[PDB]
Formats: sequence, structure tokens, C-alpha cells
Amino acid sequence: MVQFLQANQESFGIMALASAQMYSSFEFTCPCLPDYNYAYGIGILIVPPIWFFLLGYVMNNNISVLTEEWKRPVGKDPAVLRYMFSSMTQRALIAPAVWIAVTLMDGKSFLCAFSPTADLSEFVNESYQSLSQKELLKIQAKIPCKDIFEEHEIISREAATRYIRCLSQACGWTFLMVITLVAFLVRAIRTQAAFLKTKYWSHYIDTERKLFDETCKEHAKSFAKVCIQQYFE
Amino acid sequence: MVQFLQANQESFGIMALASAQMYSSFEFTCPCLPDYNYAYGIGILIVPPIWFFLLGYVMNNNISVLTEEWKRPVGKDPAVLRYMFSSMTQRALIAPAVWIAVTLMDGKSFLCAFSPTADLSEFVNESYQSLSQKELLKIQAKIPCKDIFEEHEIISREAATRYIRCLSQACGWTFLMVITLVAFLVRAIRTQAAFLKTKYWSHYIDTERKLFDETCKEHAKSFAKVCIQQYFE
Amino acid sequence: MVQFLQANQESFGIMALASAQMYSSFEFTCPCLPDYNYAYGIGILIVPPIWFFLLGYVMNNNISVLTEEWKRPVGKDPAVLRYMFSSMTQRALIAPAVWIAVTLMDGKSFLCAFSPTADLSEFVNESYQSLSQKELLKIQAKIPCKDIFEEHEIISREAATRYIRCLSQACGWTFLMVITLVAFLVRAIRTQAAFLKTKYWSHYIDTERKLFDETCKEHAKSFAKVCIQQYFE
Amino acid sequence: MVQFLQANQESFGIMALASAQMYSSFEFTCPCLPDYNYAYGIGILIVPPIWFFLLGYVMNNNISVLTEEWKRPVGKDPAVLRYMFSSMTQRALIAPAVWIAVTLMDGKSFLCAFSPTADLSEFVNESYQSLSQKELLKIQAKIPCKDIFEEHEIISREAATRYIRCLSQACGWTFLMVITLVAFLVRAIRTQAAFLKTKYWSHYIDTERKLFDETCKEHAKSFAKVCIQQYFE
Amino acid sequence: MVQFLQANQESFGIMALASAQMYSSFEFTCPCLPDYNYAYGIGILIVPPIWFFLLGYVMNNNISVLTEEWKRPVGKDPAVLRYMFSSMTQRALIAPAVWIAVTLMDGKSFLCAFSPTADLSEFVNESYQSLSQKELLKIQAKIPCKDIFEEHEIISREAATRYIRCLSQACGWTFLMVITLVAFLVRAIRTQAAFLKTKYWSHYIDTERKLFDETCKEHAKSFAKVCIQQYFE
Amino acid sequence: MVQFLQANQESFGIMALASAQMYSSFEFTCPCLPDYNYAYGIGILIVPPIWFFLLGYVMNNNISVLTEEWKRPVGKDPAVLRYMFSSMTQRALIAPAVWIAVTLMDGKSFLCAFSPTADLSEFVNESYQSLSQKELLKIQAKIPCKDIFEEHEIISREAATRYIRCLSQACGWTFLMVITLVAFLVRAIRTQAAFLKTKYWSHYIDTERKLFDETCKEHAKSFAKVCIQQYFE
Amino acid sequence: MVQFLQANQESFGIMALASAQMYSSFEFTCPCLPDYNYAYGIGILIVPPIWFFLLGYVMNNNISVLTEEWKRPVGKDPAVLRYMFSSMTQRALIAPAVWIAVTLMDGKSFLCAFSPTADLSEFVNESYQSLSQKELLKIQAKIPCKDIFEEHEIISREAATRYIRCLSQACGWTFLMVITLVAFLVRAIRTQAAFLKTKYWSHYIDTERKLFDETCKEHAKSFAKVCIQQYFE
Ligand SMILES: *[C@@H]1O[C@H](CO)[C@@H](O)[C@H](O)[C@H]1NC(C)=O
Ligand SMILES: *[C@@H]1O[C@H](CO)[C@@H](O)[C@H](O)[C@H]1NC(C)=O
Ligand SMILES: *[C@@H]1O[C@H](CO)[C@@H](O)[C@H](O)[C@H]1NC(C)=O
Ligand SMILES: *[C@@H]1O[C@H](CO)[C@@H](O)[C@H](O)[C@H]1NC(C)=O
Ligand SMILES: *[C@@H]1O[C@H](CO)[C@@H](O)[C@H](O)[C@H]1NC(C)=O
Ligand SMILES: *[C@@H]1O[C@H](CO)[C@@H](O)[C@H](O)[C@H]1NC(C)=O
Ligand SMILES: *[C@@H]1O[C@H](CO)[C@@H](O)[C@H](O)[C@H]1NC(C)=O
Repeated sequence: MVQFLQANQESFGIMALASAQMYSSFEFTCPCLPDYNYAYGIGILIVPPIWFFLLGYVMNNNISVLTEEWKRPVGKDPAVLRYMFSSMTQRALIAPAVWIAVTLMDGKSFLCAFSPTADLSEFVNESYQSLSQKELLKIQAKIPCKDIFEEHEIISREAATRYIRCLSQACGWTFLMVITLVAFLVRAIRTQAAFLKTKYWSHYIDTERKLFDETCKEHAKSFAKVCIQQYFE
Repeated sequence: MVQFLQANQESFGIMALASAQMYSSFEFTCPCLPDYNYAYGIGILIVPPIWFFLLGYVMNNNISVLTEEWKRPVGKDPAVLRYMFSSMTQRALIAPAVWIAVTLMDGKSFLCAFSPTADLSEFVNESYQSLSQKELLKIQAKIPCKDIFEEHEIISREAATRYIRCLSQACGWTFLMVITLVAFLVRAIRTQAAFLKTKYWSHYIDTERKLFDETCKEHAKSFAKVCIQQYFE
Repeated sequence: MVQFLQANQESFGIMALASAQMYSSFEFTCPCLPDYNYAYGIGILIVPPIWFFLLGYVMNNNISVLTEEWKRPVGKDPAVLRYMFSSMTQRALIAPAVWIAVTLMDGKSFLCAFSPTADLSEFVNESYQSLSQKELLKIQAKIPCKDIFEEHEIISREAATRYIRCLSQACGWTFLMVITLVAFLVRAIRTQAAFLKTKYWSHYIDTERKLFDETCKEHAKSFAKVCIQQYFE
Repeated sequence: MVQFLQANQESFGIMALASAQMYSSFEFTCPCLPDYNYAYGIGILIVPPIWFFLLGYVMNNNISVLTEEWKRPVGKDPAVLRYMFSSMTQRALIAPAVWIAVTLMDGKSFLCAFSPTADLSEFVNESYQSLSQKELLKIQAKIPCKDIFEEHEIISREAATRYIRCLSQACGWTFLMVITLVAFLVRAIRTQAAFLKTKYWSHYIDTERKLFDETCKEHAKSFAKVCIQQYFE
Repeated sequence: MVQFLQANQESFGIMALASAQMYSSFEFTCPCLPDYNYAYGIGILIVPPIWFFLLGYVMNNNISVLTEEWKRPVGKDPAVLRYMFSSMTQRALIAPAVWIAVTLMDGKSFLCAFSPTADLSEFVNESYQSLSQKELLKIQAKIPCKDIFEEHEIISREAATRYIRCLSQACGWTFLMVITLVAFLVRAIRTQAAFLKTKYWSHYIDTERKLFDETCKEHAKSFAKVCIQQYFE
Repeated sequence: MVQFLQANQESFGIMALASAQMYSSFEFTCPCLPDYNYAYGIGILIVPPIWFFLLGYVMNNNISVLTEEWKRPVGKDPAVLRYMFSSMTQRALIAPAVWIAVTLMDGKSFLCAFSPTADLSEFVNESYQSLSQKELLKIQAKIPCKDIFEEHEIISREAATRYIRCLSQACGWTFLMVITLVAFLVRAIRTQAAFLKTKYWSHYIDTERKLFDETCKEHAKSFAKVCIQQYFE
Repeated sequence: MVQFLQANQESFGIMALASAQMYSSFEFTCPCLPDYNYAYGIGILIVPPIWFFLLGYVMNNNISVLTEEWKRPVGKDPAVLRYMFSSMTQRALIAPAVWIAVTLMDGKSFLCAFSPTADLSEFVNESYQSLSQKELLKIQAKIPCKDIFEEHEIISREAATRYIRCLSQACGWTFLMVITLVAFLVRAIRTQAAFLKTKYWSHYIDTERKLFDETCKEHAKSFAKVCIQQYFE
């Protein structure tokens, strides 16, 4: 909370804090069922970033012109469309990456998902060191559920929890490193004139809108003054 | 809380935070009665978005002109009325969608509603695996009520709670995805001149109001100066 | 708390947050007596909105002119008085409505009031299913008092509490819907020239006050400069 | 706390929040002694508003001129003194009223004061329904002291607490209503030229101070420039 | 905390909130020893206000000129020195008064100090109603120490605590009233020309500093422009 | 939290608060396994600063020109590249240093890492003063895990925790001192003309961008005005 | 926390709040070992102020010129170097003093340090009034460690804690008084022309930097306009 606010202050690239806060304000609840744990985990991992990607796409006020150009046979930039589309895509990819990083550093989804299948043989008590893995499926399935796990005589819930959480944090750090390296290479490589042409078209849109609102003002002023004569009368 | 404030800061499309905060500051209380659970759940789900829709309609300062035009036989735009009405409607639909999304991601209403009817056969203890569903109605009815559920010997309250809550979260995510796709398609499709005409009428209203207040100022200045002569005397 | 602050930020129609915060910062205490519960409940429900109505009336800086006009036989607007008075009244009605809505959504007053009389026959234990209603008066009277209700062997306090609270929330939602519909109809119906005339009189008041303060400034400047001569001496 | 800050934001008539916050940040401690309870209660009720009244008097920057005029036999306004003095008094009365309202709505002082004398015959256990009122004095005296009241076998502390607190809240609401009605009548009745004369004298003071500081500036500039010649040397 | 921030907002006379916050953020620890309780109490009461007085003296940026004038045999105001010195002193006295008021309203220091000596004969159990006062010294000495007082069989710690705390609050209120009355009389009595002369000297200092910085600017501009010629080269 | 916000306010050199807050908002979880404790500790110590270094590199908007110059055989500054590259590097080194300092002052990583190997012979109970170090490996491995350490009969967890934490704090203070001394020497030694040349190139970039956007504006204005003629038609 | 923020608001001399907040956000951990307690205490007392002193030295943007002048045989002020160096030193001394004051008023370091050596003969139980001081070393060593001190049958931890904490607070108050007196004397004594000369050199630096950036702007504008011709082409 305090951190997201601080990030916002620094900013004062905004959907990042939106995703972070939405994750922190989300009631994560592992169903703790052997048939659905994997589904729920991978779902929390995969669906929200997809939705964030779409949301980033729609909130961009120039998708309309992209569709317009992709529609015509030959429209009134042979390639700036590529450039502006790729810039929009790059802008959009921030929130899903942030969501994945956050949900991995906090090993909740990983714990929910890989709890039933993973091998925890050093954690299972030595007494029940020999029993059908189908029962261990049901048992380990309840591991991320504090109020439900009632087999302290068999498995230490806390040890396994810390184990899988460390695994998740390691994966999250590797993911962050890979993303940072890719971003570094991209900025170190990248296409010049298209940027100037899009700057031109942007300034064109701005001056068109401002001229239009000004001429609307001045042309409505005449009508206003004509009709306000009776208003005094 | 911290999240809503952050969203407001980002904004600095406002009723969204209003709806979110109103939900968070709402004492949700499932009656935990077999005759009314469904009613209360679906009510909390359906009524508040309807009220929010109406509220969005009334708070818009141009509904009056819409009624005026819909009233006359032929008024002084043959179709911009369609356009401005649809834009108002689109502006209004935000808050109900936000309310539904929030109340689904937090599986409270879903839990209250579908608790008595849904089949929880893996959760009911094996001892009472055979008993009239009418008794299970009363029993499962109390599931969302922590302080009231006194049948731990029959059903695990926590397991069923997590189950139905995961179901609710899944439904909420699907709803969010569908809404986002629909919004994407709408922005990718959509009617051009009507926008310019409404821009014209807006500028007309603005210049009319400003000219009126200025002429009121200048015409009252004469009276003020005439009457202030005795004020010095 | 966080919500009221957010509402204030959105605003930046102010007494609404005042009423909400005053309710949240109010020590509601049901006397839990069969003779006074009804009185206290309906009082908390009815008196504060009346006081808020009066407060809204007095804080409006143009009530004086309303009294002045209502006093004279024929004063220097034959009907704008109706208009400005009704606008003041409409401005004033916000806070009482907000108070009623808030105190109904939180079923405290309803619980305190209708606890002794209402019939709770499914909640009373089956053992004491037959006993004089006068004793049940005293017993149910203590229901909203956690620290005082000492008859768990007779009535479940929590079940009845949730029941009556759901009733209160339903009533509050119906009230909100009715108020919203009425507001929608009012804005959809409503008297034109009176608005312009009141705008004129307002601008007149403004220019009169500004001209008066300016002439006071300039006429006191002479005296100031005359007397400051000795100040240097 | 959150409420006082919100009130301050609305304001952005300031001593009101000062009094409210000072009450909230005050360690109220009922001595729980039959000889002093009444004294302490009425003291907390009466002394702080008197001090607030005095504080409002002194903080007003024009009390000096009031004393100056009340001192002379005939000073250089035959009656604006009445007007400005009454306006200062009205400004001052806010904080004491706020303090009384707050301390009554929270029935602490009332409870401390009227605990030993008031008749609580329905609350005293039936076993000790007959015993000298002098002992009940000592006993009921300890009622507002949670950690000290050790006679649960005789009197329910919570029931009596709620009772007297409801009484206090009722008295506070009546007080608020009376004050609001009086304010409404005052604004509906009230003396015109004195206001303009005080506006004149205020503008006179302002222009005198500004002319004085400006002439000080310009007359010191000469000296500054004369002495800065050696400063370069 | 919330109150100090509100006071700061109102202000936006600053050391007052500094003293208040420093008191609230101070680990008050009564040594609970018969030989040192009095010392510690009176010390916390007396030393911090003295230090605050000194701090107010030093932070004032015109003490230097006061020393300069008090040093010379006859300096370049025969009495404004009295005036500015007294105004500085008055400005300085705020923080010590605030500290004393705060530390008295919260009867901690009073409790620590007057615990061993004061007579608590109604609080001491009747069994030990006769024992050497030297033992009662040690016992009552531990009264302000919750974790240390182990004589519940002899003295009620809470009753005596409330007693002495009420005494402290009474003393604090009397102190506040006396200070307010003195301030009222001072403002109602008070020396005119000295104020204008100090206003003159202040404006002189301001214009001297501004002229000096401006002439430094302009005279360094020449050097800057002369040396920047090679900078381009 | 409160501290990071205060630092941000002081700033209003920003990644420092980012790193601090990210550490505070990080679920540190020592796997408490003899095979992985060292790995996890040193990883939390080493990886995040590396990632922060990379992040500082990429976020700098002039890495592109550095790559461009390092790419060409001879580009259009023979050495300012060294200067700007070193300044970027210096700017980048802040966040890793801050992270290391923070994670050392809070002896979590140190405790997790050096728990299994370090010799705690004064802390191990005297009964088990003679047992294979391989068992002590497993035992001491669980020391940073409160919920897991179940050998209070062998080792005091708290004593060893405080011991290793003091060691970590000492190391952190030495690190801070060394870094501060190095920074002092660097600022006391350091290359002059390169700074002016980079200032020149920066101003060049600024004026180029501003001239380009202005000429885009003016050249699009013609098109806008040409096409807005039909817009009125 | 709230206090530091308030201080920052008052300020809006900044490292003071930095030091205060850093102390409050520091995990103080007394090793509770007879061999190291003294070391840790005096270290926390002495090292951080030294580091703060160095930090204040380096953060000052004019240390470079001080080194430059101290380096040359005879540089281009025969004594303003003394003046600016002393002013920098005075600016730097704030944070260490603040740190010492804070860490003394909260008697943590004092308690950790002087616990093993100090004589607590009135606190040690009378049974063990005769035993080798070497054992009391180990015992009293654990006094500042709540979770570790297991000799309630020998020494009251709380009494000794309060004792040593009062000692620390007394020392802190004396330190504050001495520092305030020294500051008062310094301001009352203090070297005039050097201040004006440093003001001159500061204004010189400012105008040089501004002239340089302006000439860079204007000289790069020509190149920008020359190269933007092809940009339109
Ligand atoms: C293993 O199980 C036995 C009994 O089955 C129990 O006594 C023992 O404490 C268990 N050990 C662990 C580590 O769970
Ligand atoms: C099922 O019921 C039996 C007795 O009816 C009880 O002993 C057992 O613990 C119950 N099991 C569960 C899972 O509720
Ligand atoms: C009803 O009362 C009987 C005894 O009077 C008690 O044993 C039983 O638990 C009670 N049931 C409820 C639901 O209160
Ligand atoms: C009244 O006193 C009797 C014994 O004196 C006790 O058993 C009973 O519970 C008391 N009742 C109340 C309501 O205090
Ligand atoms: C007084 O002391 C006796 C025994 O010495 C004890 O039983 C009694 O409760 C005490 N009373 C009080 C009020 O402390
Ligand atoms: C050491 O172990 C013995 C038994 O093995 C136990 O009684 C004693 O309390 C232990 N001492 C410590 C300091 O752990
Ligand atoms: C002193 O020690 C004895 C036994 O050694 C114990 O009974 C007594 O309570 C102790 N007193 C204190 C004040 O620790």
C-alpha cells in the first residue's frame, strides 16, 4: 500500500500500480482440492495478465486509426502503422509483466498449483514413509490451507510452505532478470524516420482539434449574441 | 482503501471509485435462512447496479435536453440525440459493471446465494452420507455464517467456503474478459459527423452562458454605481 | 473514513460527507429496555435528519432576503421567491436523505427499534416455545446488547441479528431506489425565466459588493495618505 | 480524527476542529468517588467552554480598539462598537457550543456526574433490593470505572451505562436543536449601516498599513543605496 | 498525532506543535523509587520548558543585533531594544506553556512525583490501616508502575491513579485559565511609536539585503561574460 | 513506510526509495534447509542489486547514443563518452548499495546464510555439548524459522538470533562507512571540459526537439485550416 | 512517524528528520553477552553520528572548491575558506547531535551498554545478596533481553530497566541543555566581510552557470535550425 502510493508519487506507465494494488487487494483462495489446485493456480497466473493486455490495448486512444488503416486496401503510412502498433504493444506489456512478477515473488499461486504433484519426501514423517501416492495427493493438496490441513502427524506444513515459496521466489527473480536483459538489448538496438512521421501526425491531430474547437467557439458566439438580445428584453 | 485513493490520484470516470468504496464500506450480512439466502444474494448482486445505472443517468447535466427533444413532435438533430444518448448510456454503464466485478471477485454474494442448493457431497462427512436433503438445506444454509454454523461433525465449513469462492472468482474473471472483449470490439468499430455537431452545440452552450453572465455583470454595474452614490453620502 | 475522504476529493453538496462522518463517529447505544427501545430507535432515525434540514436552511446566506420579501406587503419577484426558496429546499434535503440511507444500510436503529415487538418464533428454542409474550418482551429487548443478552439457552442472538439487519438493508435499498426515481423524474420535468432572473440578481449582488469595497478602498486611501504625513514626521 | 481532517479540508470557523480534536485527545478520567464525581463531571462540562470563550476573545486582533473606545469619554462610532463587539462575541461562541455538543453526545461527563445520585432500581439485583442508599452511593459511584467496579452480583454495569448514555445523547440532541433554532431566528431577524461603516474602517486600516509599509520601503531604499556604495568599495 | 497535523494545517507559532509532538513521542518512565520519584517528576515538568525557552531564544534571527546594542556604550533605539526584546520573549514563551499544559492534562508527571508523599488513607485496605509510613513510602512509590506494583492486597492502584490524575487535570485547567486571563489583560493594555520604528528598521534590512544581492548579481555578470568568451573558444 | 514517504518528500536519486520499499514489501522466507540456506541468503544478497544495476542502466534515456558511438569506427567526443558513461554508471550504483545496506542492517539474509555453518558453542546446552556436527547442521539450520525450531532443550533460538543479527549490523555499518569514505574521496578528487561539452550537447538535443515540435505544429496548422473549411460546410 | 512528517511540513536542515526516522526504523538488538554488550552499546552511540558527519560533508556541493584551494600554494580568499569551511561544518553537525539526543532519550543503548557493570544491589533479591560478581555479570547481561532473562527469582528486570532508562533520559536532557547553551553563545558572539565576499562568489557562480546554459542554448539553436531543413525535406 504505502509502496504503491510512493511509486505513484514518483511517477507524478500508470497501470503498473493498478495491477500491483489489485493483486494486493485480491482474496486469493486456493480451493485445496486435488482436481482443481493446478487449474486455479495456473489460472490466477495466466488469465489476469491476458486481461491486462487487452485492457492496455483498448484504453489506448489510437486503436481506432489502426483498425481504419488495417481495413482499407491502401490508406491515406506504408510502415508507421507497424511502428505505432509496436509502440502501443510495448506500452501494453508492462502490466502483465508486473502482475506475473508480483504473483511469483509472493509464492501463493505456485504453492497452490504445484502442491499436490511435487515430491516432498524429506518433509513427510518417517512413519508414513510408505503409502500410496494417491493418498498423499489428497493430503498435500491441503497444504496451502492453514485451517484445513489436519495431518501434522504426517507432514510439516510450514517447512514445505517455505520450500515451495523459495522456489517461487527464485523463479520470479530469474524472470525479472530475463525481462531486464531483453529490455536492455531492445533499447540498445532500436527505425528512425517513422518516429518523426508519427510526431508529425500527432501534432497534426492536436492542431486540428484546437482549430476546430476555436472555430466552433467563434461561430457559436454570433448566434449567442444574436439570441441574447431578447434575453435582455 | 489505499487502492481506491491511488486510483483517484491516477484519475486526477469517477463513480467507479465511489462504487468500489461503497462496496468495501458495506456490512454484508447473509441472513443464513433457507427461504431467503437466494433472495438476499441475488438482490445484493442485481439491485445496486440498477440503482447505480439510474444515478449515472440523473447526474448527467444534459438529460433535460434529451427529454425536451423526445417530447416535441419535431425539435429545433435528427440523429445526434441518438449519439448523445448513447454516449451518456455508455458513461453510465461503468459503475454497475465495476460493482458486479467487485462483488464477484469477493465471493460473498455467490456464497450466500448458492449455498443451500448446491451439491457438496465430497465435503459432507461420510457418517451422514445418507439423510434427507431437506435437512441438508437448513444445514448448508448456515455455511456463510461463521458464528452460527454448529455442525463441524457433518460438513467442513472452510472447504466448502473456499470451493464456492473459487467458483465465484472464476465467474468474475470470465465476466471481466467478456466485457473487455466487447469494449475492444466497440472501440474497433465505432458515426462521425454527429460527434462534430455535438461539439458545436456544446461550444454554443458554453459561449451562450459566458456571454449571458458577462452581460448580466455589465448591466448590473450601472445600477450598482447609481445606488452606491448615496452609499458614500 | 477512507471513503468519506475519497468522496471529498471527488467533490474538490458538502454536508453529505459531514452527515456520513458524524454517523460513523457516533456512539450508538441501544438502551435495551422494553419501554424505550422503540423510542430510541425511531429517535435516532427521525431527529438527526430534522436537525440537518434546519442546519441546511440556516447555513444558506440568502434566507434573509426570503424573509424580507415574505414580510413586506409587496416587495421590490412575484414568483422567483418560489424558485429560489425551492432551490434552497432541494439543496437542503440532501443531508437528511444521506443520514437515513446510511442508518438504514447499517441495521442498528432498525434492530434497536423492532427487536421487542417483532415475532421471532423460528429462532426461539423449542423448549420455551410456550411462554407469556411479556417475558419474551424483556428477553428480546436485550438482543442488540451483546454484553447483556444472557439467554443463549432460549434465543440465538446472532441469527435474529442477521435477520433484522437484512430486513433493514432491504428497506434501505428500496428507499434509495425510490429517491433515485423521484430525482430522475424531477430532473426530467423541471420554470425557465425565473432562473435567468435569479442569475441577474446574483450578478447584481456581486457587482454591488465589489463596487462598494472598491469605493471604500479608494475613499479611505485619501485619509490614510493625509494622516501618514505626520507618521513620517 | 479522519472526520476532523475532512472538516478542515471542507473549511479550506477554525477553532471548532481545535475543540473537537482536543476533546478526542483528552484523557477523561472519572475519579469514581462519591464526594467528587459530580464536581469532576460538571467541571469537564463547564470549565473548558469558558476557557474557549476567553481564548476566542483574545485571539481576535481588534479587541484592542474595543478597549480603547470603551476607555475614552467620547472617542473618535456611537454604535458600531456594539456591532463589532457583538460580531466578535458571536464568532467566539462557536467553540464552547461545539465542546458541549461533543461532550454530551459521548455520555462520559454525564455518566461520571449523575452516577451516584440517580435512581437505578430496575438494574440493582433483587437480592439487595433493600439496603441503605449510602452504600449504594459508594457502589454506583464506581460505575463509570470498569477496572474498579467489583459488584457484578449487585448491579449490571453495562445496562446502567447504556441507560445514562442514552439520556446524555438525548440531552445533546435537544441542545443541538435549540441552538439551531436560535441561529435560524437570529439570521432571519438581523442594523444595516453599521456593517458598511465597519467595512469602511476595515478598508481604512488595510490601506493605512499598506501605505505605511510601502513608504518605509521607499524611504529605507535611499539609506540602503547610500551605504551600499562603500559595500562595493 | 492526527490533532497535531490538523493544527499544523490550520497554521498553514510553530514550535507549539513541535513541543506537543515531542511530548507524545517521549518514553515517560517513572523510576518508581522513593528517593527519585519526586526528582524525576519535577524534572520532566521543569527542565524541558527551560530548554524550549532557550531554543526559542536562539532560533530568532535578530538576537545578534540585540547583543550588539547591549554591548556598545551608546549604539546607533533608546528603547525599541526593549520592545523587540520583549516581543521576542513573548514569542518564546509559547512552547514552555504548551509543554506544561500538555504534561499536566495527562497526569503522568504529577502521578510520578506526588505518589510517595501524598496521603491515600481511603484507598489503603483496612487490614493494613496501621503500619509505619516508611513502608507505605516504598509501597506507594510503585503505584505509577503497572508491571511492578504487587500489593493489590493493600492498595487499589487504579483508584489512586484516577484520583491523582484528576488532581493533575484540575491543576492544568486552572493553569490554562490563568494564562488566558493574563494574555487577555496584556492584549487589552499594551508603546506605539516603537512598533513603527521597528517596522522601519525591518524594511531597511530587507531592502539592504535585496539591493546587495542584486548588485552582486550585476557586478558578477560582467566577469561571467568576460570569462565565457574563452568558454566558447 | 512513513520513512520512505518522508524521504520522497525531501527529494521533492529516486530509485533509492523504490529499492527500500521493495525490500520492506518482500516476503523474506528462509528455506531452513542445510543444503539451501547459504544459497538463499547469498542470493537475496547478490541478485537483487545486480538486477537493480541493470534496471538503472536501461531506464537512462541516453544509453542508445552510447551504443551508437561504441558501434561506429569513428563517430561524429573522443572522450566525453567515457564521461557520460561513467556518470550514468555512478547514477546507477545507488540502488544496489541501498539494497545491500538495508538488507544488512536487518540481519535476515545473514542469519539465513551463516546459521548452519557458524559455531555456536556457548549457546548449545551443556547436555548436548558432544554430538556430531552433522546433526547440529540440521538443528541450527532451523534457527531462523520460528515455527519450525523445536529444540529449545538444545539451543536458545533467541540468543543466537541476536548474536548473528548484531554481527550483520556491524558489517552493515562498516560497509556504510567504507562507501561514504570512497564517495568523499571521489568528490574530493574529480576532467573539466568534458562536462561543458556534454552540457552543450544536452542543450543541443533540447533545442532540436523543441524546434522540431514547433515546426511540426506550424506546418500541420496549414493542413488543418485547409481541411476545416469543409468542416464548417 | 507522525512527528517526523510534521517536522518536515514545518520545514517546508533536512538531514535531521532523516536521522530521526532512520533511528525509529532501526532494529536495535542488544547481543546480551557480557563480552560484547558494552561494545554494541557504545558502537550504536558513536559510529552512526560519525557516518552522519561524513555524509553531511560529502553531500555539500562546494567541498570540491575547498579541496582545490587547500591544494594550491596560493589560490585565486586568504580567509573566506575558513568561513565557508566552518559554515559547512556547522551545517554538518546537526544530524549527529540529533542522533545522539534521540538515542539517549530512548534509553536503549545506555541500557545495553551499562547493564553488566553497573551496581544494582537494591534490585537483586535478598536471598542471592551474596554471590560472585562474575555470575551477576552473566545474569545482568541478559537484562535488556526480555525473551532471554529467566531469573525473575533474582532480579526484577522491569525495575532495573526503568532505573537505567531514567539515567539515560537525564543524561540526554543535560546534553540537550549544554548544546543549546553553546549554540546561544555562538550566535551571540559571531567575521563580517567574509560573509559578503562569499555572497559575491555565490552570485558569481550562479550568473556564470546561467550565462553558460543560455549561450549553449543560443549557439545550438543555429545548428538545430540548419539540420532541421532536411528534416522537413
Ligand atoms: C511421526 O509419527 C509418529 C507416530 O506415527 C509420531 O510419534 C512422531 O512424532 C512423528 N514425527 C514427525 C516428525 O512428524
Ligand atoms: C464423521 O462423523 C464421526 C462421528 O459421526 C466423527 O467421529 C468423524 O470425526 C467425522 N469425520 C469428519 C471428517 O467430519
Ligand atoms: C433448548 O433448551 C434445551 C434445554 O432447555 C437445551 O438442552 C438445548 O440445547 C436448547 N436448544 C437450543 C437450540 O437453544
Ligand atoms: C442476585 O444475587 C444472587 C445472590 O445474592 C445471585 O445468585 C443472582 O445471580 C443475582 N442476580 C443478578 C441479576 O445479579
Ligand atoms: C484487605 O485484606 C484482607 C486480608 O488481609 C483481604 O481478604 C481483603 O480482600 C482486603 N481488602 C481490600 C479491599 O483490599
Ligand atoms: C539442558 O538439558 C537438560 C536435559 O537434557 C535440561 O534439563 C536443561 O534445562 C537444559 N538447559 C538448557 C540451558 O537448555
Ligand atoms: C527471593 O528468593 C526467594 C527464594 O530464593 C523467593 O521465595 C522470593 O520470592 C524472592 N524475592 C524476590 C523479591 O525476588
